[PDB]
Amino acid sequence: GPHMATGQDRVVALVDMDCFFVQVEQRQNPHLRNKPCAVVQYKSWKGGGIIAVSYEARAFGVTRSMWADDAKKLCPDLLLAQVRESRGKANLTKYREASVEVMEIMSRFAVIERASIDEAYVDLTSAVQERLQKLQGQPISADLLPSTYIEGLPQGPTTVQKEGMRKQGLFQWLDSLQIDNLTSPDLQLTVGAVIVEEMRAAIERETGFQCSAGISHNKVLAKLACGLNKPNRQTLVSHGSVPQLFSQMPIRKIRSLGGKLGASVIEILGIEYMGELTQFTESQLQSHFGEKNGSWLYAMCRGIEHDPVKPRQLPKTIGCSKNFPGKTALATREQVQWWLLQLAQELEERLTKDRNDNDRVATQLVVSIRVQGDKRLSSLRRCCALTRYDAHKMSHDAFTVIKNCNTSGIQTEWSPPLTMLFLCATKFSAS
DNA sequence: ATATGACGCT
DNA sequence: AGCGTCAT
Ligand SMILES: Nc1ccn([C@H]2C[C@H](O)[C@@H](COP(=O)(O)NP(=O)(O)OP(=O)(O)O)O2)c(=O)n1
Ligand SMILES: [Mg+2]
Ligand SMILES: [Mg+2]
Repeated sequence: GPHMATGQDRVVALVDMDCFFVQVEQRQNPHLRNKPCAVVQYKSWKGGGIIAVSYEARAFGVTRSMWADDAKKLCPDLLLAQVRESRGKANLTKYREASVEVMEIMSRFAVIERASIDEAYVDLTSAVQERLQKLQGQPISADLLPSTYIEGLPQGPTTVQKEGMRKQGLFQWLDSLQIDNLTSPDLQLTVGAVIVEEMRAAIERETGFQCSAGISHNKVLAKLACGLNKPNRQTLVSHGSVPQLFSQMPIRKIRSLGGKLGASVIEILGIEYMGELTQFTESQLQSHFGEKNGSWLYAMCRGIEHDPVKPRQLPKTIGCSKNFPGKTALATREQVQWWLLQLAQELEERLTKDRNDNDRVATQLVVSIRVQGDKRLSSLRRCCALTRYDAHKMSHDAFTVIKNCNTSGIQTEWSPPLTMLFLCATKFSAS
């Protein structure tokens, strides 16, 4: 009827840096540019664990979480950059500082939600509307969109080359555009995409880093759109593109469906693709997955989703962690204390930096451990008051709240051994 | 032998 | 409060 909300109220973008840690290393070491390379942690065991892979090394099948020694068998020319190590653990400061560079540039254009070290959602609804009153009724030239793909286009009688494809779809999209109607959702996305071109040009201009972006009407679609044409390209996913796109879209590819919920949707409903969800009533979906999940699934498979872009570029928690897999699991009281102290010393540096930059203090310390055999991330979390940014107090207090977990008759020893220590400062207060 | 961060459920 | 899910 005339009372159907199509989920086209917003223009939302998601910007994600291309092989981000690699780009940070490649900017600093020009010998690594335009080469198969990867960023690795801890060179001692099997060459180090790979955490980021350039697109040149991906062409050989090198992936994240692979051992560097194994990646070298797939790609003998692979160059490696090692993560900084401080206090016997990985130190990600260089990438956090690179991340702040990118976030501050994006923040100049619109309200952003920091979503990870290398990505942020952008709510462009206001910027698009303002622009719709300033760029006048002046048409949108294809030159304003030199790196944009229109998902689903070109269609019909028109190639062979990807940029030929990109242009043809953009041409079909822009020819079909009704610019005399400032409330066309498709025109709004187009203006959003122009804006995202400009903010991606600014990021590259001011940092050297390339990135990809999705532009659509909500966070889920924008994130999906972002990966469609990685790297160094952006993708507009219109409401109209959703039925064809979702008809062969595996369910696990949708944000929040990559885990157990996504698996249960597939197993319980007997489907493979996002589009098959539309044949179920909302009540049926709620009967299987809960009121909130069923409702979310019912709207989402029609391309509709209402999670807002939260105005937040600052983390809500600040944390330091280290895993101790296998025979490295911590098995004496001295080890636990020493590592807690190493974690607390890095955390104190980060928190002091945070308070000076951001006018806030953390008030609660969360201590998370994992014990050997437990396959869950955390086996146990406990908390106490974070009153002084003092590493020796924080490490001692963290020890106080977990020391009863030790079921060891001998007091020098720690049993069962700990496979993870994690200190997280939270409950930030205005200061 | 897979360093962190956001959040939901009870 | 403490645990579970989902994610980069
Ligand atoms: N488990 C993980 C996942 C990502 N990261 C770091 C390394 C990544 O370069 C950076 C961003 O992760 P990402 O966006 O998922 N993939 P990345 O940016 O490396 O390549 P793209 O696939 O986005 O082009 O977070 C990590 O340190 N541990
Ligand atoms: Mg990325
Ligand atoms: Mg990312």
